[PDB]
Amino acid sequence: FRPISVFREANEDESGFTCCAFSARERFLMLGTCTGQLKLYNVFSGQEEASYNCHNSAITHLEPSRDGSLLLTSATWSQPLSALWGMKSVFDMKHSFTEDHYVEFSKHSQDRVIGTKGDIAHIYDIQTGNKLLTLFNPDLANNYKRNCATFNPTDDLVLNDGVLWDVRSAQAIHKFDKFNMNISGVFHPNGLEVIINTEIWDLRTFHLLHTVPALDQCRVVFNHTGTVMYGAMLQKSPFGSSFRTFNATDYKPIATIDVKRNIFDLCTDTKDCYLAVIENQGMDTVCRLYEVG
Ligand SMILES: NC(=O)C[C@H](NC(=O)c1c[nH]nc1-c1ccc(Cl)cc1F)c1ccc(F)c(Cl)c1
Repeated sequence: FRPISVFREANEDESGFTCCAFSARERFLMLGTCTGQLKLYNVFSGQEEASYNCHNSAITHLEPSRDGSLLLTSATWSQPLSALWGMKSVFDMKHSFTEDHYVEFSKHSQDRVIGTKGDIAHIYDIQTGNKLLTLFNPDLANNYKRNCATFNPTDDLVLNDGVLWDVRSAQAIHKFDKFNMNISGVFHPNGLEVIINTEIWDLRTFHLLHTVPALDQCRVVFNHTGTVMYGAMLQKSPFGSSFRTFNATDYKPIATIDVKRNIFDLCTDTKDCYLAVIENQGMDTVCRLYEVG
């Protein structure tokens, strides 16, 4: 990871970036701020191109749709906690998800949003904003403190609070047992495994496949080919001063990257040529751009 350059907030003594995503066509870097702004930076020039008032509290997380038309945001306090923005011609709010502190798009066909409110998952239609499903089974709850509900790659399944759901029947098919207080887990992009903190479970048989100690208290994101996994341990900054890369096929670590600055977020471009990391220089949180490669 070869550092290239830094994006900082123009017209501020201290930078206040909290999260990052590349635009679908990688023209711009979208940066959320601690004041609820979404700032667009030209990747080539480093220049701030727009600053949009999205929330009345710090933005925590962003997700652009693959087709470039939509953006999800989540914030910290107050209402709405999450929202869907149109990215075509005029930047505007399409819908709000008032109660949900985290939101993701569906994966295969991006026609749905999944939101999380504590132990509960909400699925919404993108066009209508209507709530299609509520997924919560009190007999299977793990009550994970940092629960984040997610679709699998085919959108047939959801993981919510370590419970596997069949979306089509809206029935719980399996509870993965609780071995940590915080992390609820994700689907591997390979479609075969679920990664819940340090445990790698077989999605089909539910048997334990691997123990991966380095993943304890980590959030993860994959490169776009699903060959490399990035993990950063939750701790103020959401993360510590390091992230680790892993071989996605065998969960063996590749590199340990200590930036010696607390991390707020990281993202890669669709081509995985670039890595952007929000790093505290101080709060003075800048976006450092790296060559991957
Ligand atoms: N943009 C992404 O998805 C990437 C992801 N970033 C977050 O999860 C992230 C950023 N701020 N806060 C959070 C956060 C923290 C806890 C939870 Cl429960 C849910 C969250 F969204 C991530 C993954 C691996 C990493 F190495 C790093 Cl540094 C970041």
